Amino acid sequence: QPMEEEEVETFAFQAEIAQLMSLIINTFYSNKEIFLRELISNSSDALDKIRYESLTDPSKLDSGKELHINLIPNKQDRTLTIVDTGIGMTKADLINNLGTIAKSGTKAFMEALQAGADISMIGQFGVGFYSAYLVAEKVTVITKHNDDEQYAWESSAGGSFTVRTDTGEPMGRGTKVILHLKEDQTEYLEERRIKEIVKKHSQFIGYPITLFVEKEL
Ligand SMILES: COc1cc(-c2cc(C)nc(N)n2)c(Cl)cc1Cl
Repeated sequence: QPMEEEEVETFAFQAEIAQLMSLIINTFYSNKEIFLRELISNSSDALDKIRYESLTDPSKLDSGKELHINLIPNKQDRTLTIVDTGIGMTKADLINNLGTIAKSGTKAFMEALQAGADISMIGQFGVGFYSAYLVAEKVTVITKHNDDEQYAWESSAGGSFTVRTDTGEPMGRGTKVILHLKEDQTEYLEERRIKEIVKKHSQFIGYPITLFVEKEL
């Protein structure tokens, strides 16, 4: 008689990814705003991909033709969400690409930081997503790929993440990254702050970026 039942899988992060997450979430950096640039960059890449695929197969856009990025601060939940209508991910994609397999860039980036590089370089190593943990204590990724169901990935950087089917609100296609912000990082929920960060770092993104200020009445 339960309203809902669903299987949740828990996976351990590959060792080097766990190491990087611990470094990022614990260490003091003075330029934490770069997380938003990195997430918008990932969305832009995902939008390029579905767009590329649609060139040879227009039906790839039956799940939605609009290619855009939405930013949604919710002060009541203390969350900031970045949403795109890009290519999205399968369950295998989440497990493979968000924790269990480390590319060489993970170790390389930590090496670069030890050698004196700046965290703002993180995107060049292909792991910019994890910069989310500069400002977030927990990150949830909800994703929908063509021909696949909607999944939710989640981690609070304990060395493990979970994956499950998401049945809440169906997306047409794309990815939502939900940042559950640290208590002292709530400035990134303010309109002025989000606007100035986008203006400074995401000028050359070639998709509409739209702010939706969320408040439950
Ligand atoms: C390249 O690495 C990553 C990419 C993504 C991603 C994938 C897709 C399809 N879209 C968006 N916005 N982001 C994520 Cl959620 C984590 C990592 Cl680690």
